Amino acid sequence: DMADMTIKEGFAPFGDYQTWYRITGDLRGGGTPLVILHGGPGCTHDYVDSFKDIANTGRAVIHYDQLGNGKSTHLPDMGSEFWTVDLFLSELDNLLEYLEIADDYALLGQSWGGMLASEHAVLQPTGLQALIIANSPADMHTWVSEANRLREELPDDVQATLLKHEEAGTLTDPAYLTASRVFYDRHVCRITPWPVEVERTFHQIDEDPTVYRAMNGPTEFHVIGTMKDWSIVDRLSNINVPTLVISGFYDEATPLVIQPYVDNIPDVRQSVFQESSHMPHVEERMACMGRVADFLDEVATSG
Repeated sequence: DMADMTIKEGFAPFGDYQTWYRITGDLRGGGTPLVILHGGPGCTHDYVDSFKDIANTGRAVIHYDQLGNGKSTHLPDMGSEFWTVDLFLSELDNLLEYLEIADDYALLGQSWGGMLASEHAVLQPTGLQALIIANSPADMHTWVSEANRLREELPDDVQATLLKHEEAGTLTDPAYLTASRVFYDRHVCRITPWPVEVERTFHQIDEDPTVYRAMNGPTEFHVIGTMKDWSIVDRLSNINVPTLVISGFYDEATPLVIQPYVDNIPDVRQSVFQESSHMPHVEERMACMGRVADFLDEVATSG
C-alpha cells in the first residue's frame, strides 16, 4: 500500500516542448496504469485531479497537461493551424512511450479527453487495455444542438445576454462571461462555489486561452473553433477494447450527446450519476471512482 501512495512528477520532452506529467501510485508493481486525458482542448489536469483516488486500488494514475496550457509548454503565438487532433494524438503517443507503458495502459478521457481517447482507440493500438469515456460528445453538432436546447431553459435575460454578445462577437465581455456561468452552474459543475481544483483549471484558461479559443471557442457551449464540425460516430465501431461510458443527469453532455458511444462501440457499458452534471468525478466522487476502479479491475490487468 505504500507503493500505492507514491507520487512522481516530470516532463516528457515532446519535440522542442515539454509535457508535464504526474504519476500517483504503483507504476510498475500495480495493474494496468490509467492515463487521465483532460478536456477543453486547452484545459489542465487540475479539475480531474480527483481520479488519483484510483491509485488506492492498486494501479497507477497518470495525469498530464496537454501541450499549450498548465505546467506544459505554452505556445501563445500558435493559432488554429497548429492546434489539431493529430498534434495531441502525437503528444499522447510520445508520453506513453516515454513512460514505457505503451504495451499495457488504459485511458480515461473527460469531455475533449474522451474525444481524444476515442481518436486514439479507433486506430486499435495494441497496448490499450480499456477505455473510459466520461461526459464526451461523439459529434460536435450534437453537443451544440443540445447546448442550445439547454440554453432555452436558462432565464430569459441570461439567454438574451448570451445571444447579444455572440451576435456582436464581444466574447470577452464580462456580461457574456457571467451569463455563461449560469449555464455552467447547471450543466458543467453544480458544486457552488467551485472546488479550488476546478477553479485552477478555469483560471489557467483565462490566463492563457490559446488552445481552448483556437479549438473550441469562448465558452463550453459556443463552439466556433476548429473542433466545431468534428465527428467520430462512424468510426467508433473500430474500438476493440472494453469501454465504460459515464455521464451526469444534468450534464451538458446529455444522453443524446453520449448515445453514439453506447450505440457504436462493440464492448461497452454505461453508468449515470444522478446528482452530477459534467464532473461526476467531483460531484459524486466516491461513486465515480468506485465505478471506474471496478471496471478496470474487471477488464484490465491487476497486481
